[PDB]
Amino acid sequence: GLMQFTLPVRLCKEIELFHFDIGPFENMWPGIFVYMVHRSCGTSCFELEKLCRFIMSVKKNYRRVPYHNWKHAVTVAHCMYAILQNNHTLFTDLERKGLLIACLCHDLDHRGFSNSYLQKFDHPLAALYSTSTMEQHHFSQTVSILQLEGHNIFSTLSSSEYEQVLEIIRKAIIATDLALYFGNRKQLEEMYQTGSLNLNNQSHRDRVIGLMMTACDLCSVTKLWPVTKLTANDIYAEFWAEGDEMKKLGIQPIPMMDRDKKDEVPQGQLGFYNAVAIPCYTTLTQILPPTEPLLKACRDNLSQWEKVIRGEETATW
Ligand SMILES: CCO[C@H](C(=O)N/N=C/c1cc(OC)c(Br)c(OC)c1)c1ccc(-n2cccn2)cc1
Ligand SMILES: [Mg+2]
Ligand SMILES: [Zn+2]
Repeated sequence: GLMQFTLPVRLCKEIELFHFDIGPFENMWPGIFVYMVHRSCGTSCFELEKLCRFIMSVKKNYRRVPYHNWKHAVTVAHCMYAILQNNHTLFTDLERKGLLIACLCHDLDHRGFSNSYLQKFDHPLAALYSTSTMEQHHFSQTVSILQLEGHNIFSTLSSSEYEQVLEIIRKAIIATDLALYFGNRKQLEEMYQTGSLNLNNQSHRDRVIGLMMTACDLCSVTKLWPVTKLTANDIYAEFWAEGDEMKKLGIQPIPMMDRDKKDEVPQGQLGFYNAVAIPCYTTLTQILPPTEPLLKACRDNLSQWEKVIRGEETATW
């Protein structure tokens, strides 16, 4: 009840900033997540005994892949924590609870392969869920862990609150399907400009929560250049492994995934910042002004990739 987590001074201060890196010490990541829940939500949101038992079961069900790992899960939760702290009054007690948990669980049991590779492989998960294949699996694994004995961190909620929070988490996790992002942001664009955006319209909140989920999920491109540059190695190690597996099925992979085309990566990063990341943080900034620093950080990193192309520095790779 009276038991707070406290972090060392540099973390206590830097964790409040969007560009915070959670560091290389795996064993502090659970304490960092709990610290965030306590400040974002309250010391009472979750029985600490149950939260800890949930955190460690979630950790166990992330795999040892280069990028879609436990570190990713906690990095995405931190970005969501920063958005929630900089927009104190825009979100209910249920939404704050639900979204930190959704971010921690959004990539549970990721094998390092895209929905597309599951479909071409004819993976059983692609029979069971025709669209948003991995994302439906992630929500499925989340519900599993909530139903382990002593893992129900939501048990203190009323029946109808319990249903609202699992529905917030389901939409939040489905929204991390980047195929769904393009249309979601186009609509949020139209609504903002024609002035029709209304955060009391539940279908509007859903869309806005979806964009936050894409923003948090992509937040590696909003770090200081050296974090962003080294995380790109991890991202491309999964892509190249998937490309190798495509070649094993007798399919030439897209260049992004082909390790014989590393020279094309910098232009491919420009594409990604311009087609995906910049538009994502722009629309997010328009709807939630205090998230501007994510857009500014993203612009800085696009500009660092422009320099990689012009030979004014190189990624070792
Ligand atoms: C496997 C292919 O699927 C990718 C996906 O769904 N997620 N990709 C996340 C992602 C995160 C990153 O950092 C947070 C970075 Br860097 C990064 O670099 C390329 C990628 C995908 C990649 C590129 C595009 N694209 C559309 C216009 C242009 N590109 C669309 C989808
Ligand atoms: Mg995912
Ligand atoms: Zn993710």
